Amino acid sequence: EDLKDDHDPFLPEDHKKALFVYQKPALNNINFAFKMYRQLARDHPTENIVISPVSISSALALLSLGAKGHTHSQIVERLGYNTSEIPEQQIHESFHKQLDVVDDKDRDLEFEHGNALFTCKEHKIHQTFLDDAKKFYHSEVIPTDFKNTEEAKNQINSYVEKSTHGKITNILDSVDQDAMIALINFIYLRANWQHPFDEKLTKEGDFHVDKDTTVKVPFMRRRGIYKMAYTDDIIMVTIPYNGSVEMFLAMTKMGKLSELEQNLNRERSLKWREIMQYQLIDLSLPKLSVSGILNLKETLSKLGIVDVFSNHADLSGITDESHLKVSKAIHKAMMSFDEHGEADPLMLPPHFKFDYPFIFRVQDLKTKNPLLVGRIANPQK
Ligand SMILES: C=CC1=C(C)/C(=C/c2[nH]c(/C=C3N=C(/C=C4\NC(=O)C(C)=C4C=C)C(C)=C\3CCC(=O)O)c(CCC(=O)O)c2C)NC1=O
Repeated sequence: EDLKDDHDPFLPEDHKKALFVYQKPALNNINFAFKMYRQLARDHPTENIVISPVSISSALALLSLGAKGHTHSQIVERLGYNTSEIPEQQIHESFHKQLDVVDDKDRDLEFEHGNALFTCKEHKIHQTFLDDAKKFYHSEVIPTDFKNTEEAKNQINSYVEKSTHGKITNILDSVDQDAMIALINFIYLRANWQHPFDEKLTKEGDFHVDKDTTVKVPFMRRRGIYKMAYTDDIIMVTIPYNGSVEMFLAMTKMGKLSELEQNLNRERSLKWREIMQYQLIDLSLPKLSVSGILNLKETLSKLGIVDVFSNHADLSGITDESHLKVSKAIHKAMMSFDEHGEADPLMLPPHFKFDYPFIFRVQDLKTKNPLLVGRIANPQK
């Protein structure tokens, strides 16, 4: 052992970690995210998609607190929960914990979230629903007058503006004068890179919207070690944020993204997780500020959640109005990419440039819940 060094000086950093342990609520929310995104990707073929699956699941679980009978059990089941395995109050506790761990400010996270139910002023909301909506979901039930449509538009939008600190200024264009309950759910996420980008290295480049459409956007560029994988047909990278959150990105050749989106599930995700390795790469990301607005009635109905939006909804846990139903259900999510949320290598590293339509997934590493997923089809909205 006449070795020049007592340890191999070329060996890269060790990156082993313990096995990801999952709680059953997180697994249900993860599988619901896949189911919902695949359908959304079918129904909106060309646009940007930005949704928070855990926040949609949370809003419906809150709605189930005010539901009874088949209306209640259908929501719980279609969210992926089996009440023969999980007591119902552990579901509400799990969504409560997710709010607390994200709102923990010793955690460095720029994740603003909000959920509110706007109801008719002339009807009294049950106190037990008011109590649990505030306790478990930090959600307000706000009286409104929908017969005067224009004040509700300004009021709902101003509420969203206030709770997002002006980041989401508009969520509702108009509301029917016969509305009973309006579910309003919104998310803003700014990527707070664990390793920020240098603004000096940001350059304008081509983003290819489709086989014949190209737009000019600023591209951030950084050289570093990232967990990655690539073939001739796909590249994928995991980018850590601060505060125990990681963003996964995947990109295919032009026009093949749909083939990827319609094949996503957890089992295939875990297989790719084992293939990916930490490698030195050049990473190019478009500067970006993209929005997605979701009509939750049409989307959730295709997923089997129908009663709560129907003329036979049993929402007597909220109010004793005869035919109370959720008339409007909106989910708006915003995501922003900016810069701040050395000798030459022997070989030029592979350049992971995301200048083609790509999909993204933001995951809370403490809970494993999907905080945000979607598709960047055009970083210019
Ligand atoms: C068929 C190919 C296929 C690929 C390439 C794939 C990749 C993939 N998905 C993952 C996780 C994940 N992927 C998602 C979800 C999504 N992923 C998205 O990019 C989008 C838009 C969604 C939409 C719902 C979720 C929820 C996880 C976490 C799964 C878990 O931790 O159990 C990971 C792990 C990332 C990491 O550990 O750092 C990879 C590699 N998934 C697949 O099924």
